[PDB]
Amino acid sequence: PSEDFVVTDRGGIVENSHRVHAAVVDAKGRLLYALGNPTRMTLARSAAKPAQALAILETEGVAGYGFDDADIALMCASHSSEDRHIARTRAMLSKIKAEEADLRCGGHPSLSEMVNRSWIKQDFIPTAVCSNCSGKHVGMLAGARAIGAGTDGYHLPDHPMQGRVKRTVAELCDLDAGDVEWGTDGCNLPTPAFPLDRLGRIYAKLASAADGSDAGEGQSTRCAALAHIFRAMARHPEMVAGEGRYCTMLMRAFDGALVGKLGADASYAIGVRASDATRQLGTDGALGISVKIEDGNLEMLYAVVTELLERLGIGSPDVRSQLASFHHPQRVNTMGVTTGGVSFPFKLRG
Amino acid sequence: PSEDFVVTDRGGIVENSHRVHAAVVDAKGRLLYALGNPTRMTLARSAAKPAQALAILETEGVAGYGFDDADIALMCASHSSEDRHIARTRAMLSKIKAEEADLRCGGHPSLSEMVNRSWIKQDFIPTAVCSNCSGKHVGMLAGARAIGAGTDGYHLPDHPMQGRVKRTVAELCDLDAGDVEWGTDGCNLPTPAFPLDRLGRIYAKLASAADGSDAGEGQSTRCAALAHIFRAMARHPEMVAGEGRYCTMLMRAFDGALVGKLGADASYAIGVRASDATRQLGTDGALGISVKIEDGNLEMLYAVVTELLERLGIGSPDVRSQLASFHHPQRVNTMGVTTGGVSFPFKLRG
Ligand SMILES: [Zn+2]
Ligand SMILES: [Zn+2]
Repeated sequence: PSEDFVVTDRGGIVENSHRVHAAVVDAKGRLLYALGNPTRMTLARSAAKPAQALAILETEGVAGYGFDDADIALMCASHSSEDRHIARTRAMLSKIKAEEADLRCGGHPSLSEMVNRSWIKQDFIPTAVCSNCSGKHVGMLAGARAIGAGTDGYHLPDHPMQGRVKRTVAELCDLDAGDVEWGTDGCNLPTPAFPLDRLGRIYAKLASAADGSDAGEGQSTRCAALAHIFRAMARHPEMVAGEGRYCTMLMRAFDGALVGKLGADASYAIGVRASDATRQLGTDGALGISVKIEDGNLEMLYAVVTELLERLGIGSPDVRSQLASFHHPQRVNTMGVTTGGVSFPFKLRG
Repeated sequence: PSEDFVVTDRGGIVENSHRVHAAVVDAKGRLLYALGNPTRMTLARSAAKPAQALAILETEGVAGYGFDDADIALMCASHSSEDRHIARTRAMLSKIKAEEADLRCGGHPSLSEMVNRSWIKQDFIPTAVCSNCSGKHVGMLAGARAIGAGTDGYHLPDHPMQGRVKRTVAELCDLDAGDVEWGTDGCNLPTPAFPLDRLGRIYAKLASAADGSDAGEGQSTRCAALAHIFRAMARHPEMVAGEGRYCTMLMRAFDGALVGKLGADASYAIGVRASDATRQLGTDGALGISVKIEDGNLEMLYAVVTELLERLGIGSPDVRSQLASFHHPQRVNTMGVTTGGVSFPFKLRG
């Protein structure tokens, strides 16, 4: 096994070290570059949300509800529970004539410290429409209603909406169903685990579909729906996360060149449209990147993901400098003195 | 290298894994048991506070200020900034005729979520007197004043109070000065790094001194002051951390049998008085334990420390059941469904 780490220091003395796993793949999933174990069996968590949004959009009758691109971005979101996220959740419930009591997700403290601070100040108790996954849950309810399934158990494995998700995830990964494992997420849905490179593969396919659409190429229904998802995420990145959030700031900086999505417990996935940068990396099409920090540290994840974009030449120094606060996280003590930093003793291998 | 981990799962699928280092030492620092690398060079951070309290108590003239056992517990503390912590900081400043403006530490969000909630509700901005290190800083101010040194720079490495700290830390570790490295902490004091087993050695010497004092043995002023520090921490565990904090709950459960202290970025140190448990572990005196979680995760630290006490037979099932919430942290989702767990595949070696 390779020894790929992100390391924090205090005055040059090792504080913490964190093992890094990464895969960089082409549009067919061929491995181009790796850190750590690029095939590590990994819980995709919320980084599977674009695959789940594809299952929702490929459910016949869902188009009749009139979900717009910001609604689709919400289906793809781990949102901050800003007022705009909660309002959009309730508007999406209205489009399908369902209620908050139909949701099978629960409230939680906001993923945004600033939102959560304002909640704590007002003694706000979050409810199901406040879930960071509320968009995905409304989409799954929409799919259940559309096929005339019945809604009470839309979240259970035996429900056709979860059968459709499970098949769709295996298909995008190019895996047999038995090579995908399932647990239960914080939002109370089935959540998949598969080799980390296949999370890269999903995002390479999303960006590849965007390339095919933009170029006016004939597309399958699946390619057209993947291109729609890419467009929705890139056009409404504030729905995918929120103000100050990595995914939002990343996708704003890149202005359509890529989409990126957080997985809880420090996974990350990026889908990169074909560019001079992807060609210099040795592929003629789109690219996928997937990352896992073995110990689950989010601050380290955003630092490593930003470092990998710099290493791979994706964007310009100017575009990437919008993410400087995440790339080289502040180590300023209570008296304003910088006490250390973050280092990246890992080596991309081809 | 040994492969000693604590692991979290979702539905039996690996989520995160965390590398554990631990040393179990006798009263002289002889290694009895280990996990990972027991000599890992480690920033002791707040777990060095008892060594710093010894430097303070050994400073000529400090005895004249009349610091009591709760004051000494606060010198040893990473407190929650409860009102009683702030009050005792102010009382200690008054004993040395100093003001809050003399402190060279800064305010920070409370180490207690409940305290920080009350602060957020009242728009409270924490100041120097609120620092989790405020007791250590008052003690260092006391030392500087007591020997007629300048007070303005009591926190600077060239100040005689910090020369006393540096020498004292190396002496308790049985190390030459050059074998201890120094950085700057969050509170803006010099902070040491030394092999992890020597953190265990410090706490074994604390517990050994307590045993010597209790038995009415003639003691040096250093051994008597180590005994006093142990007794202060054991008698005032609420000063060392606060309500609901691991160190307070651990030391209350053990009712004098041991002292325990958190280091920032997930170190831990325990000093165990001679007992039936220490004798079953193959030593005739007191014992020291030191732990580091390589990636810095606090929840995993408390889980591991509790599991290690169970494996070492320290306490009874009844004593250790007070720590159940830390030993096997809850993995219950937003809908009340248990989605995962914490496992300890590490193996103690002799
Ligand atoms: Zn979810
Ligand atoms: Zn401190």
